Amino acid sequence: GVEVCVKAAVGHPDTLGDSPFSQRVLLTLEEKKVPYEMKLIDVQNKPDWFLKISPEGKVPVFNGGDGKWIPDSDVITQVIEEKYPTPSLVTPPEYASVGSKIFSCFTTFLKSKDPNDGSEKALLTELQALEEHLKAHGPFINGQNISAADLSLAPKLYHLQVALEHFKGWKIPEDLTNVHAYTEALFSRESFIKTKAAKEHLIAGWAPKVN
Ligand SMILES: N[C@@H](CCC(=O)N[C@@H](CS)C(=O)NCC(=O)O)C(=O)O
Ligand SMILES: [Ca+2]
Repeated sequence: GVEVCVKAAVGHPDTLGDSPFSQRVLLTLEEKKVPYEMKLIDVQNKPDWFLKISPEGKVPVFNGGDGKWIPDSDVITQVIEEKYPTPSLVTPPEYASVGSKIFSCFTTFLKSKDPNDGSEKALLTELQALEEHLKAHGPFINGQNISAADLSLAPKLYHLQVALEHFKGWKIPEDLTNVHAYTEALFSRESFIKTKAAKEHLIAGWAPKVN
């Protein structure tokens, strides 16, 4: 029986939290139609049973039914890919780094309290790179079929959209039309709706880090 431990919403131990890494794992299981049990962990009050199988307190951790719990969403999604090959979510190596700097740039811009430090511009450069890629090879990162890269990137774009609009009133420019089509499509997938954090909980997660 497949099981995954993931972070709960801050202050709400029985509600899904907002880790994009955990969401990547949950999306992978959902899209592959793999039945799983989800255990929510209050990462500010971890239970001892959890500390025993995850001694460093890491989440997500995944139990594939083979008598062990493994961390790291990169690794976990590879294990799931190998165990449940169909639908294939393999992203070709040539596109594996598409969008790879968007999240770090987003977090730097979010936390910046200087409008002129170039953090916005850096983020825009990465979004424009995503735009050109989707333009030439969309609608997903690898064209017609959804793949791993999408399930890694979409959770991170969700954070970007929600947090930047809330805390800075900032939106991805409307002229990046392929990026907008991309986020509208990914965020409205059944799997995404099922596995995302309610926006107020994601905002609560970021609030102490913004100020
Ligand atoms: N300033 C850190 C925030 C703390 C952190 O370790 N991870 C982030 C990105 S997942 C986080 O937990 N943000 C609050 C949240 O996701 O609710 C960052 O930019 O990554
Ligand atoms: Ca919501």
